[PDB]
Amino acid sequence: KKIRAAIVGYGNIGKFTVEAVEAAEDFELVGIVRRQGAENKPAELAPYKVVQDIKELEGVDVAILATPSRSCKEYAEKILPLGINTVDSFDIHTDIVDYRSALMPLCKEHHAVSIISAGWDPGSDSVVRTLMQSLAPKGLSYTNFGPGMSMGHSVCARSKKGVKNALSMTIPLGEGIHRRMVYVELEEGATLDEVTKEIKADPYFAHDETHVMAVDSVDAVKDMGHGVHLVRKGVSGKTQNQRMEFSMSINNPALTAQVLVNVARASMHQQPGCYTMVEIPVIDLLAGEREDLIKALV
Amino acid sequence: KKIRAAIVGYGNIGKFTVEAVEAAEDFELVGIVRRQGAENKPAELAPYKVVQDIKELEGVDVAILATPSRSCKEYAEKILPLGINTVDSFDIHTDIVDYRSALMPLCKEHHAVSIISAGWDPGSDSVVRTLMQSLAPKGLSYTNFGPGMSMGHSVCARSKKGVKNALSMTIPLGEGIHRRMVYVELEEGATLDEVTKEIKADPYFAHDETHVMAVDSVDAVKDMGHGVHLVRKGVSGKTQNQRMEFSMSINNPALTAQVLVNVARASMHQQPGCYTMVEIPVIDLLAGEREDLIKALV
Repeated sequence: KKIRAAIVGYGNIGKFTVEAVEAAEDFELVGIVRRQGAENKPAELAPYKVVQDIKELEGVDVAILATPSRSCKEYAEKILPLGINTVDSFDIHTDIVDYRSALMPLCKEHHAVSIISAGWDPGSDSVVRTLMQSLAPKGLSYTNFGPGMSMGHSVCARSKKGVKNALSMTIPLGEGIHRRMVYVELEEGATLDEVTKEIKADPYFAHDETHVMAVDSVDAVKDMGHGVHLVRKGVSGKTQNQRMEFSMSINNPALTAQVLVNVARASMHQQPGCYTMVEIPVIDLLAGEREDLIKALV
Repeated sequence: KKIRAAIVGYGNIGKFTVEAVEAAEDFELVGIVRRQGAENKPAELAPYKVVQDIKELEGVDVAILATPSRSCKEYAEKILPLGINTVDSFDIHTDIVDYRSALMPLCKEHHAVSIISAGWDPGSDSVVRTLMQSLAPKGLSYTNFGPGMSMGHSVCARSKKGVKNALSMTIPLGEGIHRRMVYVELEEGATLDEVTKEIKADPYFAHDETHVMAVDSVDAVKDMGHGVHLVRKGVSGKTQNQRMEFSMSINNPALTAQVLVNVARASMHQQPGCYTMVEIPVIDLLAGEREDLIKALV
């Protein structure tokens, strides 16, 4: 009956994934997999087994990979041979086709399911974007992110000479165009002008309107709040000017965690293989009998 | 290669379905099925065979039912035994579970696919609504329709003593609450007060803020423009106040036709059985190979 889930990683996504699994009545949290295992166990993991390797856990249906994107394929290729399903929020848009092709034969060989790139973008937004395209298959779509923190752009800014700490905000200016507001703590003896020239030189910033401000504390300006505005204007049949929009004001990691739990659930109801979320019936994302959910939602 | 589609019915949906099939490069319009056949063939149906029964058409992969909702099950139960797939926009929310259970065994017996209730509501909106629920499975969803014409409420108003012609507008007041603006041509010797009391007495109007106005012409106030605002406010895991919204300003019949063509396409890629759109991967709604579509949209 209840789905037996393991969480691999305890970054922000991992913490919010525990909360998402705890809140889902149709789930059992078997344990959390950390490199450091049970050592210095956080207070909120008291009730759960914490281990160094997933083999130390018993009867795992699905592994939720709360790991960095660069680590997703490695952990998947290692957990699939155990006859265990994997879900991840792998967020490098350019690598998604290759990541899917790689896992596909491995997934089939081991009669197991991998659902990749299942955050809100990629993931949830990917579904809405695909539906919107279908409603008017001629015309233009735009994905407008924020205001919110960009982990990618934040890490990139942190890595530059003179930067002790950095937060990069993504701001939507519409039609897929973004403004970047970078807030930096300066390392002793570095100037704002130097750090600014170094940040704006990087491809991640050089093609976007970028503002770099110095601050006493980066932590004092952090907020996990984020958003999207998906816009489509186009043609149904030959009927012009069909307009549709989708928007979110959400907690970024909290939502990603909830979608990961949803695809963990969905993975139990697919034929073996690797899937993106646009290949998953949305009803499989929810708990309950198909008929009760169709009455409620269709 | 190209999908061979028949259109059953040539009301407004039927006209817009021809345009949607014409615009889809991966489709071939075999013919249109009218009660009256080819008899008074409209100018825009010149290039196409028009017949009284679908048996007169050859090599039909899928029948698009542009029929009234009360006629959908009848036409489906008659076209499935021919080994032909059916798609429809059956829009009676209360009957959808029973309509699905009825076709399921018939669909399986004849190795064929039925996709039911595939307009924008039910249908397209049903998908978004289901995704939004998944993003925050605790909290409240609302479906807010219009401004636009209600076929149901318009027919209901037309049927009342004193009403020569009627148009009922649906207006969204938020949180699933609607205002109804009914415009009537009065029959000889009937008063606004009489017609008003008769309209507001009907369950379709008695629980909604309703305004009835007299007009010289109902046709002079008609517009096929319609819309929706889907709202969800709820919890991801234990993280409160997750907000998301989906909106459309669309041509009503034009959109329904395009979704019907999309599920006609989707029906070619499912195991035999009856499906609502929340049971269909959104990628099957679009033309092209999965990899090209995943690169573009995920």
